[PDB]
Amino acid sequence: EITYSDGTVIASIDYLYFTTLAEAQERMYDYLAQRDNVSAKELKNEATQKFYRDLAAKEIENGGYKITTTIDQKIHSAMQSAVADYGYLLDDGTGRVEVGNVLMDNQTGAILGFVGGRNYQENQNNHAFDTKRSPASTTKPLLAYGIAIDQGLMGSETILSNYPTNFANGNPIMYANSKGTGMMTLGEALNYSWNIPAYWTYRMLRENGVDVKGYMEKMGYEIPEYGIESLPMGGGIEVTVAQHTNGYQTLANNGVYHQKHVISKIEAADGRVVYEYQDKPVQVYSKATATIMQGLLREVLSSRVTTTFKSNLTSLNPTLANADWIGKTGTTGQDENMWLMLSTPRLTLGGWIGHDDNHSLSQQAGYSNNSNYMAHLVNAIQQASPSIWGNERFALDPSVVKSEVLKSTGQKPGKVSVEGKEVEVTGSTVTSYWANKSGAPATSYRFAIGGSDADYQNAWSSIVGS
Amino acid sequence: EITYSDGTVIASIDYLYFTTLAEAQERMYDYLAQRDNVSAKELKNEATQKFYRDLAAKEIENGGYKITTTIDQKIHSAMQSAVADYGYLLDDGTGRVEVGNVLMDNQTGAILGFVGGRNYQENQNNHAFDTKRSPASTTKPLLAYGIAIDQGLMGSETILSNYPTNFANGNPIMYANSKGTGMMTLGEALNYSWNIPAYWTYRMLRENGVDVKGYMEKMGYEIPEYGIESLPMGGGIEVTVAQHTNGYQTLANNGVYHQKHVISKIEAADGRVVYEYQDKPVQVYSKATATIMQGLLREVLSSRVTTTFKSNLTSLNPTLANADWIGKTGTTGQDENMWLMLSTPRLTLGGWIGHDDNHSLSQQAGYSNNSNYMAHLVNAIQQASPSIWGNERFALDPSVVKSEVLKSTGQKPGKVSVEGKEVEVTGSTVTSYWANKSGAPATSYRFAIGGSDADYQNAWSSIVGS
Ligand SMILES: *[B-](O)(O)CNC(=O)c1c(OC)cccc1OC
Ligand SMILES: *[B-](O)(O)CNC(=O)c1c(OC)cccc1OC
Ligand SMILES: [Cl-]
Ligand SMILES: [Cl-]
Ligand SMILES: [Cl-]
Ligand SMILES: [Cl-]
Ligand SMILES: [Cl-]
Ligand SMILES: [Cl-]
Ligand SMILES: [Cl-]
Ligand SMILES: [Cl-]
Ligand SMILES: [Cl-]
Ligand SMILES: [Cl-]
Ligand SMILES: [Cl-]
Ligand SMILES: [Cl-]
Ligand SMILES: [Cl-]
Ligand SMILES: [Cl-]
Ligand SMILES: [Cl-]
Ligand SMILES: [Cl-]
Ligand SMILES: [Cl-]
Ligand SMILES: [Cl-]
Ligand SMILES: [Cl-]
Ligand SMILES: [Cl-]
Ligand SMILES: [Cl-]
Ligand SMILES: [Cl-]
Ligand SMILES: [Cl-]
Ligand SMILES: [Cl-]
Ligand SMILES: [Cl-]
Ligand SMILES: [Cl-]
Ligand SMILES: [Cl-]
Ligand SMILES: [Cl-]
Ligand SMILES: [Cl-]
Ligand SMILES: [Cl-]
Ligand code: NA
Ligand code: NA
Repeated sequence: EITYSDGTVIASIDYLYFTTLAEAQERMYDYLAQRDNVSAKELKNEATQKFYRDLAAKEIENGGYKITTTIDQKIHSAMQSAVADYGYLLDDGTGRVEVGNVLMDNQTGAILGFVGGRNYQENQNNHAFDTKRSPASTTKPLLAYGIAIDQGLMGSETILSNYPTNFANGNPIMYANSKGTGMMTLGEALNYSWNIPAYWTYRMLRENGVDVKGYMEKMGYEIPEYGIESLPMGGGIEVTVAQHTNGYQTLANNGVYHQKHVISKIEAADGRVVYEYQDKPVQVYSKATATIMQGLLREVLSSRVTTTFKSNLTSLNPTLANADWIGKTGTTGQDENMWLMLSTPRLTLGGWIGHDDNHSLSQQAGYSNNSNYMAHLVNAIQQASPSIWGNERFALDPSVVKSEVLKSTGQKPGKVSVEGKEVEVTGSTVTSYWANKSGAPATSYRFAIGGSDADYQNAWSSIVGS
Repeated sequence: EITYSDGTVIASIDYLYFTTLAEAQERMYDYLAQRDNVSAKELKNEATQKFYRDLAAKEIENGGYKITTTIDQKIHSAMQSAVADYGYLLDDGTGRVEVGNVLMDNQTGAILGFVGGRNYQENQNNHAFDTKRSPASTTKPLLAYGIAIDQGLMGSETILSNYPTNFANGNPIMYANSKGTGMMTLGEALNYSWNIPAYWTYRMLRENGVDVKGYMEKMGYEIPEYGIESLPMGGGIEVTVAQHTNGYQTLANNGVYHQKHVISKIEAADGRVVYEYQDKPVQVYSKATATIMQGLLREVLSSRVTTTFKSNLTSLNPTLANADWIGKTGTTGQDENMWLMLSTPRLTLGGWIGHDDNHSLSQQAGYSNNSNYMAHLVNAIQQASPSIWGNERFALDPSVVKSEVLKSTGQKPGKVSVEGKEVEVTGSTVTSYWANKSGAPATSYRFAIGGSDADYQNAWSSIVGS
């Protein structure tokens, strides 16, 4: 039979059933092929695969295996009741809205609970484990800003260009209906989720030959082509909620990745271990980088620019809203998919909404609807398991380097030549957090990530006038 | 004894007790003085006033009077439970935060319920009816924008200057730490609650000789000096919550004022009517103006720039959050007082928070704390009386005039004299709602409310940009 993590039987041999059943069958496939001495060469034959897949299914059926899952029964039940009771809050006037959520332990990668969809009876597609969609702007902290910080190419108060710029094909890089503004901090870039700063960040990574793919593959992401301008905005990427939750698990867990899983162990009746989850922790980002990103992602939620989440949760459960929440939102180019990823030090909860056929949601479906739904979901989870989110706080690792930098440039105050006239770059300052050894460079002319000659003249006009 | 609106006995002869008792005594005082044929001259004498004041008190105490209040018992009790249960949500790290609320019937001026403070036992000060504080930016819809619209000087998409400008004394007009930006619609001015636009608006009213005082006095505001630069920002105004609620009642009720009251009737034991509230409706703003303002204040709340209220309420009670809420926040110069005024077509709920000794609150006390508290208050009210808020919608009155104007100038497209070459003014347009006969004028060089020559060249720089 299939059990929760506490031995309680889920079933003998709905989303839960079919999902845990499917994972187990995959594990039984590997075991059975190995048992029967099937080489990888013969395992490539498609008729052989169908046989061993059918075999794996019957072994579970007419066999006496104990399948131990990571599922927390109380927490998963409560998530089902939340989507039953509160699912309808997602419906935004563009048809029935589908949903997928995964709740993951940050220290193990274990999946404690999930939401497969609005209602298994009406639609069986598994939106937590099977559906794959662009993660949109939630790509940014992982693939762009996170890597640039880790490479010591950027710190927390570094300045980026959000000046209008075009893709290679002459099209304006857009952010809803805006073609861009001017220079801005990483903080503002993340809080608003502007697109141009992420484009430049990724361009810079390519220019420095960074092994971006090495980072992503260490987190289990399969991206077929890295040579894409809109990659950091989610272009050319498609992920399940379970896999993408694993990325945010990595950032939340001070940069150490643990592979997601639902099955922890399968035993024969007599105790033989057919399968057991083996942990393989990987330091994907430096502790400095991850803890710096946590600080930035904390302000993403607290600024409330792209999500009402903290307001929604404050009202439902103000004590829970005082835990140390960080998170990032995502919106695809036509409002086809909305993401909201949330973490406390203990747990990450991933969330996607969208339509199965990929037509648009409303403009506010992620900002308001999904944020409100996920507040209910977070509150249901806590009510069922009152300690599970924890009261720990995210905190800068000691290894973090702090520089005093000029707010205007994001770099150390000093002299720079602005068209002939060697100039004293003065003015008010902030602490910038870096994940290298030396911190922030002295100010340069091209002080920002990205920007055209025209842009930099314009910016320096402003700066120079004070 | 004193009774609820339905005749149920409140008490025989704690905020509720002393409030209804004190109002009843003022009424008995008037009645007794006239009964005894005391002259207006004689009633100026201080010893005579005191005797009649004492007389009015004992008359109630000993007599067999029946005082009929407007108070709704279920609603008032539920408001007290909310402040008892949820008042702590106001505490923001600047010490114990005090509070006053008044719930008013928009069609009658009757007060259904109120919150005098956090806890009468601990602090007897009545923050609904007694204490007077600057209403800050909740002054703007009433005294500046409202009047300019009624006077046919402004419409809903009219443009205003938020360019830096100084008071007469040379100090910058501030908005938090901003000295201003550029031109902006009335909508954006209202959603953000910028200060400079209101300054210019009131200046314009002065220049036009508008009887501003006549309006405010018809709503029962007592402002001793109108010649004040910061009046439209709440400088030189101090008001009770009950009185200010009456101002928002006026806007909500399509421009028609009804005097606030808690006492509807006082009867001698034998049936003689000692006092009876007499309704005297007044059309303060035209129906056009008021319904245009309603539309603007709907977006103040829905934009969520200065209050999280709509998010807070959506999570508590999504069906109530779909009623037609409009409102305005306010914040005094040093964060000493926060206001949030809310209306549906049926009710108006005013709220203030602050400290008895007038020291600062936190930056977010109004934006988040008071908004969350008031969402709980509003929800408590609805639970106690499920239909009281109504599902009616605010709607433009038919007498409203609609003009197509340039998004850029807020005036009708046309040729203009731009410091040299006559220019054909083109570009995207919108509907602008006016309360006059002829709607928006054709574009003129000085198209916005306020702005220096310097400002106007700069603006026309961009507009002439296309
Ligand atoms: B990211 O997915 O948050 C970038 N977001 C957007 O580009 C975006 C959008 O694109 C069509 C539409 C509305 C809001 C957006 O981001 C706030
Ligand atoms: B009005 O009271 O809304 C004008 N508001 C402000 O000036 C204000 C402020 O001044 C101390 C500080 C923070 C936020 C404000 O309003 C948005
Ligand atoms: Cl399920
Ligand atoms: Cl499934
Ligand atoms: Cl369990
Ligand atoms: Cl997609
Ligand atoms: Cl394109
Ligand atoms: Cl790569
Ligand atoms: Cl993937
Ligand atoms: Cl590549
Ligand atoms: Cl698994
Ligand atoms: Cl490290
Ligand atoms: Cl917060
Ligand atoms: Cl919000
Ligand atoms: Cl669909
Ligand atoms: Cl330094
Ligand atoms: Cl270094
Ligand atoms: Cl350079
Ligand atoms: Cl760069
Ligand atoms: Cl009371
Ligand atoms: Cl009653
Ligand atoms: Cl006047
Ligand atoms: Cl007054
Ligand atoms: Cl005057
Ligand atoms: Cl009264
Ligand atoms: Cl009598
Ligand atoms: Cl009228
Ligand atoms: Cl809304
Ligand atoms: Cl005090
Ligand atoms: Cl017109
Ligand atoms: Cl007219
Ligand atoms: Cl000038
Ligand atoms: Na987003
Ligand atoms: Na305000």
